[PDB]
Amino acid sequence: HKSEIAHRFNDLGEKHFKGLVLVAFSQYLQQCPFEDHVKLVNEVTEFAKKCAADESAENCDKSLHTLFGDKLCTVATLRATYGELADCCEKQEPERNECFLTHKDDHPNLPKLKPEPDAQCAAFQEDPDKFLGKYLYEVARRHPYFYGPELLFHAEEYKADFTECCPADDKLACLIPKLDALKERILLSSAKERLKCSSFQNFGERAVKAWSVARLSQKFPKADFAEVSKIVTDLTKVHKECCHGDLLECADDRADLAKYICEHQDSISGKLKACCDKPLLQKSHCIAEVKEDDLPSDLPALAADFAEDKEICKHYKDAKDVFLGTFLYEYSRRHPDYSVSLLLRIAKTYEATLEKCCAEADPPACYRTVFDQFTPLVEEPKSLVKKNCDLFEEVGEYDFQNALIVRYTKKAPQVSTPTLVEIGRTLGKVGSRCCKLPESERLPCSENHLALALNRLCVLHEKTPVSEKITKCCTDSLAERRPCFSALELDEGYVPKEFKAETFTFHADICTLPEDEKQIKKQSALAELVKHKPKATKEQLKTVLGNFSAFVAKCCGAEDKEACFAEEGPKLVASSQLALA
Ligand SMILES: [Zn+2]
Ligand SMILES: [Zn+2]
Ligand SMILES: [Zn+2]
Ligand SMILES: [Zn+2]
Ligand SMILES: [Zn+2]
Ligand SMILES: [Zn+2]
Ligand SMILES: [Zn+2]
Ligand SMILES: [Zn+2]
Ligand SMILES: [Zn+2]
Ligand SMILES: [Zn+2]
Repeated sequence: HKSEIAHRFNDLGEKHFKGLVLVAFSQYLQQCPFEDHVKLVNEVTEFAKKCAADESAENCDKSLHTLFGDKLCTVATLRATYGELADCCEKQEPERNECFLTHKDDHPNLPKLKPEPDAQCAAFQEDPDKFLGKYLYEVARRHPYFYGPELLFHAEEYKADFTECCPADDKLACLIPKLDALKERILLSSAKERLKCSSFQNFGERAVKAWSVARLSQKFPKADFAEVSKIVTDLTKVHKECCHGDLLECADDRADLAKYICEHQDSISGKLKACCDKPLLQKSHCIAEVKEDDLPSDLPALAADFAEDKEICKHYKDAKDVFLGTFLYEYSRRHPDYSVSLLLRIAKTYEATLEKCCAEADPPACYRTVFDQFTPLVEEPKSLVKKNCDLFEEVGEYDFQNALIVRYTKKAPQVSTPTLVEIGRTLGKVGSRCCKLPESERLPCSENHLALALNRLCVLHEKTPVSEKITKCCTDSLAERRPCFSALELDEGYVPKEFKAETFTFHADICTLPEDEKQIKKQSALAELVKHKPKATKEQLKTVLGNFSAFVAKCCGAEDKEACFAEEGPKLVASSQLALA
């Protein structure tokens, strides 16, 4: 064709086109006001309509990156507000776009979105388009790698939540539990896409492919290797584009893939029926979240092709990519009770066993026991999960989170306290989510979600690097990342942080906060306790923190709260140092 922007506008439709352009620009330029981004969207949209009418018109030929990039580079106060991005604007494509992506900010530290039911219902009623658009903008700048089409889907949930609750009597009671739930899905979804983009960035397209082979094989065990390979190839390109900033392209290709999967759902999975009986946005989303299908009764025995066959070395040499891909496909569809990363470690061990064995005198005898090399790899994460769920079920989320904050602060005491607490708390929510599930679903859930949390830590560490041990675990191997982190002990070369009384001094500020914000304050103190006394046991730390909790409960119950904190605080601060030796 002649004009890409015209083609995108026509296939996607104006609503979704404007939505995706608003998202795209909000992510690149995280600090600009909403009303001003709206004007850039409208200008770009006007251009697209003009081109759609005459594709031969001047500039309609230009690439989407060129058109979007030229637009962002016209923004008022560019050099003052976005000093780093103005530099990018001196460059031509595709350099300019690479430069833009370097400077996306994964921790922009904007205000937390606290919902104001009455004021929001008021702004929703007068102008839904403006209100719904504002939601896209606020989430996108807060999550600069968020999946464009996914955010449009979640914008529709947000709209439905307000459509249900704003006519009702009690607005705040209808709405808050729904918004709190939507927010949990925003956090999860955001972390999932970021891991995909992080994998492209730090490990390449092969790693993303392999991850997707394993996962889609688990979900769609009925599908044959050609079908899984096809979907993976397509899905990889979708996410590559969404991660490279090609949001229109990302959306068009996502829709095509959804159509393909739904045309071939008898061949792919019996669970897709519900998903495929829906409009576009909802269809793609249901497929991405779809439950794993039942194991086929005709799954083939694998020992003959992958352990007993005497020409495996020739198969490995003559067709490395396809023989290994077939193995991962076959083993993954067979194991929905394994984590994706476990499956990837198992494939890596398979490859290594063949490398070793095929260079020796008698290869068949050597690789005969290849499947028995997987056994210890399965045991380690199963033990880790049984152990952590036992602890969670005994002590509950708060104490489990604390235990993890201690565990991780010891691994990396150079990391900032807000980061350690964020990560420890996220790691702790894995228990709440995964330990309740059917027992065969715990390992996949647990490890898959730990991967998301560890990627967050790694992403933060790229920006703010403090620890060579974290660097190594985050960059050496995507499959080995969780076991790498687990194997880290107390960093012995860390110099204990100097004591500062104010760090451990509480005040009546704390009493008025909601529960989770009080917890974060206490959990920050705990982190700092570990930094001061890194060799102190988790049992010593739990006791000391308990004594701080008791102190806070008492003085928040006091008639004179300030005097209580002032009399009692310093004694507790002094005594705490002696309890952590
Ligand atoms: Zn055309
Ligand atoms: Zn095209
Ligand atoms: Zn198209
Ligand atoms: Zn659409
Ligand atoms: Zn958010
Ligand atoms: Zn979602
Ligand atoms: Zn691109
Ligand atoms: Zn053979
Ligand atoms: Zn299994
Ligand atoms: Zn305070």
